Amino acid sequence: MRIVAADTGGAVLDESFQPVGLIATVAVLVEKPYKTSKRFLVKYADPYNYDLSGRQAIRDEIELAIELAREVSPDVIHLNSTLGGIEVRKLDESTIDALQISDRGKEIWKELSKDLQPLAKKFWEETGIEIIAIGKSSVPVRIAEIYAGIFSVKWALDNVGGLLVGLPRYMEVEIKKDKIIGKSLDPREGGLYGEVKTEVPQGIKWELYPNPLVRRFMVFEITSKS
Amino acid sequence: MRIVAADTGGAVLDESFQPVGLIATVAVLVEKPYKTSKRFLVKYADPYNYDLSGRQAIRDEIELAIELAREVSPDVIHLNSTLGGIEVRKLDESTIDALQISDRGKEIWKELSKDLQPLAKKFWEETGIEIIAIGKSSVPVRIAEIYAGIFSVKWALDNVGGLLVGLPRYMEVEIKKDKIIGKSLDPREGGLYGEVKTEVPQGIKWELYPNPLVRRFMVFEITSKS
Amino acid sequence: MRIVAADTGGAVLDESFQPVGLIATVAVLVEKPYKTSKRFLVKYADPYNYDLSGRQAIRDEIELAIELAREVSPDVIHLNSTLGGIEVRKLDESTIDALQISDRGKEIWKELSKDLQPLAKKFWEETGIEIIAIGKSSVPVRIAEIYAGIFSVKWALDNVGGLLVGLPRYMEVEIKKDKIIGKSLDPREGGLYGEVKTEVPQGIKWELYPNPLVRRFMVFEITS
DNA sequence: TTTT
DNA sequence: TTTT
DNA sequence: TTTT
Repeated sequence: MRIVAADTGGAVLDESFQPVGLIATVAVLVEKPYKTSKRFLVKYADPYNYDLSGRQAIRDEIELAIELAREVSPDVIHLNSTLGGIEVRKLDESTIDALQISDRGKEIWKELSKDLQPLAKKFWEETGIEIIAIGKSSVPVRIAEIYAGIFSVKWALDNVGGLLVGLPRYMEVEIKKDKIIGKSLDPREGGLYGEVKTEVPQGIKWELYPNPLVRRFMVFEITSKS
Repeated sequence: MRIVAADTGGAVLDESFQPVGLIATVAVLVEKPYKTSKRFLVKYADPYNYDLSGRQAIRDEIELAIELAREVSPDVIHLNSTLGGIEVRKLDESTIDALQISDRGKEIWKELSKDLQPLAKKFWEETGIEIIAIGKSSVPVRIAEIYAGIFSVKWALDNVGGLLVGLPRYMEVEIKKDKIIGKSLDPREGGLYGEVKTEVPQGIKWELYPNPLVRRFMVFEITSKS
Repeated sequence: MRIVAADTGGAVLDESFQPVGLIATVAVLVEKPYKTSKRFLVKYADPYNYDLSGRQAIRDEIELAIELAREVSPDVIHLNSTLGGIEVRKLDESTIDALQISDRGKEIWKELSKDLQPLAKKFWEETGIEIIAIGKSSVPVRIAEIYAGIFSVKWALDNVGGLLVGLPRYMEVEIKKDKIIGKSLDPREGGLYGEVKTEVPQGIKWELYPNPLVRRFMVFEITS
């Protein structure tokens, strides 16, 4: 099985650990043994002019996934929204009401459907490939999320007198001479990881430590030696 | 405390990782320090003629648990159903409605009650030993579940041009020359593990990796060198 | 950021692993990198005269947290009750009704408000420091909980002819010549730990193993 | 409720 | 629904 | 709500 998935993750945090905006949207291609990805795309947001409320994220995700899908022709696309695995081309007012989610989630996806359902329909007509709202259950979505963490640190390294990056849930990053490695901290997930090439700038220090206000999320902090 | 528990787990998967049927029912005796089992029984189902909505699993579990219990005389039997630790001999329509569970769970256990409650009642009359629906809270149940994973791999090795075994949640297996070792991947459980003696066949290769559609579940895949 | 948090944890168990009463209330000061605490207070309960439904735990916690806060002057106090981070001084029946919690949770905090809300307002007036009900979301709270586990084992060491201590969720303890080290068993938490100096008595054996009735909780057993 |  |  |  070959799967393309996408996710947005990583946030700039202020000094009191409040998120300012998100950083990276990533689409990944995942193949057996489903532990990493060797082919991926990234789109960076502007975290300082980001609306957390919101929903530019899912639109960017489905677009980027389709873009990667046109190149690598996967069996299926996984979208990071836990709706029970329903096909996005089948999302109308009727099927959304039947979904087992909150009344808030329903009214929101009714709004999203107006743009996303035609998009998925067209792509399915072209290829037969479904875009499914699978979310939390998907390992490829989790690998995308890890890559969003990695690319968030890459963005931070490239844009830093100091920066705080809130990583996606329970993952760590490690800096090497010419690359950034990201790993899940949850061994129950079976060793999920990512690796991205980058030049590491000089004159800066970094630290990885727990977000004190959001348990199981780590902060990657960059400081200038200046 | 000496505990007999049982669980059914391990599934044959098709190539799209969809479960076909379950494989192993195991009953274990668990004693201090409650990390493994040295005395256990196994019953193999036919996964290609299995009704996944048949719920033959729990009936198989309580029978196998009672069978082992008669041999080792434990203090209590743990059944894998998270009902708050209620005694099975006390399960009637009255007590089931009072349970803090789903309405589907309630209707499932009203039917199950018809056979299981008399079974538990007789066993208690005979021995004084309760059968409790403790489920997720039980460490002996989790050890039973880990052994079901191991015996499923043993079954796979003994019955394979290729097989996909879907393991119980977040556990790994290790193949040695004359045995299979199973371990929880969750260190929060405090190091739960099992070990089963077996002959490992020639002319086959294997791999353990994440199920891409079900996060925190692993797949054990066997392939012929063919 | 400098944070004071508190928690009650650790229980005496009987031979069938049923909890009898809680042992330790701990308040900690937590600073960057937010993995441990070097400054903390402990208050021991009487586990053999404890009402597990009494909710003395939360009253003891806010008292001890405030006590430590007066000394180390933190930015904020974290209380171990998952109410969304609401300020305790802002807790009246009106704001409690709006809380996204169970009807039982609401009626418990209806009761608690009578004493704790004036206390928080009083403390805020004196220092400007908020007491927030953040609970599960807080790392300092988890560090307090780990310390409650450590102090429960110290209590076990100080009172042992034999004892079963049920530790807080998924943590381990290790006994060294002159100290007890406690660690989260969950690597997702990113390496939370604590360490307490104590004199370890002679003539004792101890063992740590899973509570067979409560998955992901460990038992500390000590014998003479 | 259980199951991957 | 998603986000730290 | 919290506790093993």
